[PDB]
Parts: sequence; C-alpha cells; structure tokens
Amino acid sequence: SLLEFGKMILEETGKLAIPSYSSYGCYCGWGGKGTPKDATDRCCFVHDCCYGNLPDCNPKSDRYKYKRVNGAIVCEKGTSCENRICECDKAAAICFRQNLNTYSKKYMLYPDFLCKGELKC
Repeated sequence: SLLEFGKMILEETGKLAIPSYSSYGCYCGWGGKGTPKDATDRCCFVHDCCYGNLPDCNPKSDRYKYKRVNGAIVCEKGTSCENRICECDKAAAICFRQNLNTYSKKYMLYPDFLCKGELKC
C-alpha cells in the first residue's frame, strides 16, 4: 500500500517519500510522460511499468508484508497481488537508494510540459 511503500522508501534512503519522491521528474508521483529526467526518475518509470504489469491488483491500498534479512528486503508470502506489488515496491526503494548520488532538487516539482520524448515499458 501507499503508506507502506512510503515507509520502505524512508527506510532505504533516509528521505521522506513525500515530498522527495512524490513530485520528482516526469514519473515520480501522479504524472507520466516523456523521457525520464535522470536515474531516479527512471526508477519511477520502471515502478509505474511494474504496477502496469498488474492490472487487476491495487497497489495503493493493498497491504503486503515484508521483513529485513541482513538489511535486505524480503517480501513475505501473501496473495499473488501482494507478493507482486511488494516486489515492485522493493525494486523501486532499492533503485532510489542506488541513485541517491545523482538525485537532484531541481527535478522536484518538475513541470509536466517539459516531459518531452517517449518511452515504452
């Protein structure tokens, strides 16, 4: 679910999901178009794609369970949707962590019209 994903993002990166990742670039947060601005924006794009692989799941509301083993995120067995949602959110949190070095405050509140180009999943 949305709040769980948020907490996972804070746990990984030390940044609050809102507002560090809720309006960043072209893909982090509600929007979606154009070429991703940077690696962090590409995390969001892939995460959007990941959720798009699960049309009949509801990642905003549906709660999954996970644990940490050696600091690693391990998704625990739930419903198929919850398992798949967890793996998408795990990937995104790890993606954000890997790309903290190039995160840029200039892409916060990035405007929609500058999202030029195209990308398919």
